[PDB]
Amino acid sequence: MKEFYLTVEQIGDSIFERYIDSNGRERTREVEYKPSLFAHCPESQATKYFDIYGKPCTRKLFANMRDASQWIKRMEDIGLEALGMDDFKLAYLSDTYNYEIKYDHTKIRVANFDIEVTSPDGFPEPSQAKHPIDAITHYDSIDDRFYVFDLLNSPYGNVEEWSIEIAAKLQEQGGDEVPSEIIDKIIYMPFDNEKELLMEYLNFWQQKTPVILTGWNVESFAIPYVYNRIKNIFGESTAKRLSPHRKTRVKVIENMYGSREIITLFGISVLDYIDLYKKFSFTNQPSYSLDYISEFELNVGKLKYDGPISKLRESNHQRYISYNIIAVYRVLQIDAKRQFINLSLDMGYYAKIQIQSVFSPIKTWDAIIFNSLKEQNKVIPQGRSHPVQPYPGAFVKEPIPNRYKYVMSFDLTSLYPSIIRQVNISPETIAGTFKVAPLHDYINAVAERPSDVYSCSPNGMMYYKDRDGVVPTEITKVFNQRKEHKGYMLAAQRNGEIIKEALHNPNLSVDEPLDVDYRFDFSDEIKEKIKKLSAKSLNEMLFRAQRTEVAGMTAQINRKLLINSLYGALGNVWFRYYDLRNATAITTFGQMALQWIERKVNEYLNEVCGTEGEAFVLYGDTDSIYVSADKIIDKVGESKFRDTNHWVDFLDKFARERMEPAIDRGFREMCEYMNNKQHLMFMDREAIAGPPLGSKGIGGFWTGKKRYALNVWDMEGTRYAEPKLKIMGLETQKSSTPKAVQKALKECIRRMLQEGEESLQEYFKEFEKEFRQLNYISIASVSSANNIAKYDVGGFPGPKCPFHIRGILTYNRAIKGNIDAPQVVEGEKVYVLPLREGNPFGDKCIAWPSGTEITDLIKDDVLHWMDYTVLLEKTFIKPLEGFTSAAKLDYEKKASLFDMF
DNA sequence: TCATTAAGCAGTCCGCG
DNA sequence: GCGGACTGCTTAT
Ligand SMILES: Nc1ncnc2c1ncn2[C@H]1C[C@H](O)[C@@H](COP(=O)(O)OP(=O)(O)OP(=O)(O)O)O1
Ligand SMILES: [Ca+2]
Ligand SMILES: [Ca+2]
Ligand SMILES: [Ca+2]
Ligand SMILES: [Ca+2]
Ligand SMILES: [Ca+2]
Ligand SMILES: [Ca+2]
Ligand SMILES: [Ca+2]
Repeated sequence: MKEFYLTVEQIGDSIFERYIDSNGRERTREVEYKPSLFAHCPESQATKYFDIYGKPCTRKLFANMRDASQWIKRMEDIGLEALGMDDFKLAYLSDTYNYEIKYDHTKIRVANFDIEVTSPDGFPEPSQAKHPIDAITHYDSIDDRFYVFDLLNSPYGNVEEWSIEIAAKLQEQGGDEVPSEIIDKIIYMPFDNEKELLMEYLNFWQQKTPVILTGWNVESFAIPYVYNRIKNIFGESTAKRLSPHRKTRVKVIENMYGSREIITLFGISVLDYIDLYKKFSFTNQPSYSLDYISEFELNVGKLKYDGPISKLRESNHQRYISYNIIAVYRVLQIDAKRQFINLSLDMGYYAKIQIQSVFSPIKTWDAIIFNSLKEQNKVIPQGRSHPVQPYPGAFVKEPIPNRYKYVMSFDLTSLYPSIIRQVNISPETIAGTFKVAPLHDYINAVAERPSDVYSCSPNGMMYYKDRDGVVPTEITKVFNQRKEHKGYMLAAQRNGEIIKEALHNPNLSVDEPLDVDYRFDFSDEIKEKIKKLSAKSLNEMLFRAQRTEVAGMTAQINRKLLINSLYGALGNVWFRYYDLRNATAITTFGQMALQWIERKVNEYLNEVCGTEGEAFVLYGDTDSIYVSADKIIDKVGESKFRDTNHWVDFLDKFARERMEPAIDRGFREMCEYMNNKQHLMFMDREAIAGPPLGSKGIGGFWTGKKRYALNVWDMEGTRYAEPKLKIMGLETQKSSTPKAVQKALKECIRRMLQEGEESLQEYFKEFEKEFRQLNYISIASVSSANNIAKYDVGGFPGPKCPFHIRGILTYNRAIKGNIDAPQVVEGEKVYVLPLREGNPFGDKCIAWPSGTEITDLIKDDVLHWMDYTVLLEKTFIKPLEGFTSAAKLDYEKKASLFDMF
């Protein structure tokens, strides 16, 4: 096989590399890598190295990396550009792996671990590590085994061995329901003292040294705790054995309002799964406890135990250990679904970076671009210092608040990366500037043509047309990869809808799910077989289809994220190719493009309907437009349609055969106007929305910018078995909104869009009557909790104290003295509830850590003093009044003349 | 929450005769 | 009460 790196580090004048050799063996080497950097040199000197602007460079070969680093400094002292890759390990990887890396994940040791620490006096601080580690579960991807290190003897209690037999039993038998598919994969090791446990763990670690190290909060808790505990017990040199190169560093993580300390293990790639989840999942969750995320992702039930976690080991050690094993497994189950490890390896090896650098699009793109240029013997510029400056973004149209019955939306494919490619926007393709007219003048095609030579953006920037810049070239490659995975995702989605239809008529038989690739549209034969399957098989197939769709979603949306972040990096001062001219050239071009096509679509439709000045485009945001289709439907007349699917077909056909060609013509004209390199403005029909045929549903509504709801029948070629609510920005979509209120508001919207005013009034009336029964957690608001200290004045709200912070302070007084009650953690999330006048807490609200039950001694008081009236008005009625006043509907029946009888 | 602009709403503080 | 100046937080893109 072709070799690939596993990890790479720089330690002084040495590169330390762990790699897979041509035989599949993991190896490690120390290499005295001699880096090269570059300086400009006279034109009259023969060279093969040129900077990105075509200026000649001389290569400087250094005896060692420290010499290269010192040279960079002296070049700053002289005031001359020191060119080339200054991150020497990236240069090492580029020299060592000078081909497209083909990796084999089955050779990469992925470790997933979790530790338990019994602590009576509150949260066990990883920097102190004053309490024994009493359980470690460490899953190894190469062995496919869960290694369980169990401490039987502690200052906090001596316990019996964990029993695998009881762990396997159902909870109804007194067991722990450890999933049977992992029972045989458990290797259990009990220890009668902590020192031998940790010593054996380190020997184990040495034998099976993680390459990828993951788990849940392992970077902030598990790793620093293990490291510091071993340090406290044995000394530093022993703790450093967690690094295969025996080097570690306490790294300070600086945010906006303070800092925390992580341990950097040289030669390990730490990908904390919480951090992967936050970056790649595209969710915002009310809580990030493993129980909460597990329930959300896998629909598995919460890990149930009596009493505090600090008493679980002594009271029920059996369950203590089993829950530790399950926690590690749940992360593996999340990854099996979401596939973020796979994604990280894909991206990491593509860019030729340390795998942990996938969190940084700036680092990722710096390495892609460097490797690309190096192939042509071109030399990257030195990174420079820049002040942070604001710059303009996307255009968002102000919509008229209203109901909108029939809506068809159109959308530009991967807009900003398409703009980069169309205009040819790159650091080295800048050709000059032109005198800019007001944007309006370009939108309306009255401004002078910017250039007859160069490719232009309406911000005044001109670009070369003779050859692609490195940014357009490299963005296209990832764009094309994305397209492939998006294809699989959509096929899987369309396949899901076929199964859902079939499920309406399941066959009474015993059979099996079909062995099929869900990434490809089902053949006619597969469709025929599906129509004969039982519910059991169909549901299994549905689960598999939806799993395939999720996998495709991960692959496509995060490739989209990486390419959009290249645009974003152009506006980040730390990016090597930071340039606000280029960042603004993209956004301004986008502003023109959207408003240009709004004008074109209006003109086209006014033409077909024989009108003038009618506004068909009701809304747009960045890259997409929403067109009122009422007049199109009215032109054939509703009574002419057989069913809903009939007008959806008609609108689908009108969009594809009439509107898309007109939209294309508009954009091709715009391309010529800006003299762009290549026409890449591809705007296709996105959504078809409207009420069910012959219903009183309103179909859709806008309340404002970034706030709307549509009843969608077809989305990007997926024809849904059941209409799907597309709701953007409204309270149903916000993590801050109580769970039960999201649900209620969503049902209110469903009724508005599908059934109409009367149905909405029925539901509202019932919700208002019953809501006081809802579980307190489900009706709690959620908020992140920053700067608690800032607003804490002697335990009371200081000036300008936010409502949620006030709640936390109330909570802190209620639990005062109690080290055992959960503390609210700065920067994490809290549930928030209002409190009625004259309550014992002495304030108008209380807040406690999210994803948790509030502590028992104050729970009964919270439940007794909860202000349901304020809760209802703030979270439910206020937003609903916003939806209904926009839609010109009443959520409560107005009095009529019929009330006389 | 270490990690690539537009614009909405909640809430504080305070003016608005 | 609302709405502007402002902080805080959270979405859409
Ligand atoms: N997370 C982000 N970071 C930077 N720019 C973004 C981000 N999300 C969106 N944008 C910008 C760049 C996008 O091209 C543009 C419109 O985004 P969006 O509507 O999500 O889809 P898209 O047009 O980029 O891709 P698609 O092909 O899926 O439509 O807005
Ligand atoms: Ca735990
Ligand atoms: Ca788009
Ligand atoms: Ca699209
Ligand atoms: Ca059937
Ligand atoms: Ca869009
Ligand atoms: Ca098209
Ligand atoms: Ca009480």
